[PDB]
Amino acid sequence: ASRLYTLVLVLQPQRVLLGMKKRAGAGRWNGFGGKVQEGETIEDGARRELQEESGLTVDALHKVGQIVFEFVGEPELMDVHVFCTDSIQGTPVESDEMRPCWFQLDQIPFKDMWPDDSYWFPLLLQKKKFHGYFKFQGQDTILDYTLREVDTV
Repeated sequence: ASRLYTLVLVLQPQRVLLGMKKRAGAGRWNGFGGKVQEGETIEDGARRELQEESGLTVDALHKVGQIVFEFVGEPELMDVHVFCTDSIQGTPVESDEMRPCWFQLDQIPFKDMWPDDSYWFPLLLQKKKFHGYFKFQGQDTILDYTLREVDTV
């Protein structure tokens, strides 16, 4: 029914790393992630995708949320497991696929991100954990959604 995905926010006390995809989600800033592979844990997939997409090596990951995405007329629900970290090693690498950039917390480019980010980023920035569901029509319109803070992701 649903397909496992990861999403990793490198969130430091004064800045967050985002990445701009050159070609799904192209032209938007987003966290780093993708599909989880066979025999791979969700956390291991999060570590892998962060390195593949940003060049960074993450030490400890922390689960901060789970977000299910529905795109009307698409059979697969995206079950996105959201992680946060402050302990990274390396420098963000720009590749032909991905352009990383640090943003000050007051300057997060919400107009150039997936529209769901405006809803749950304020929770992530105050260190709250959450479960969410977003129903999209196309890539730009949220038809409906639910979002609640949780003690256990």
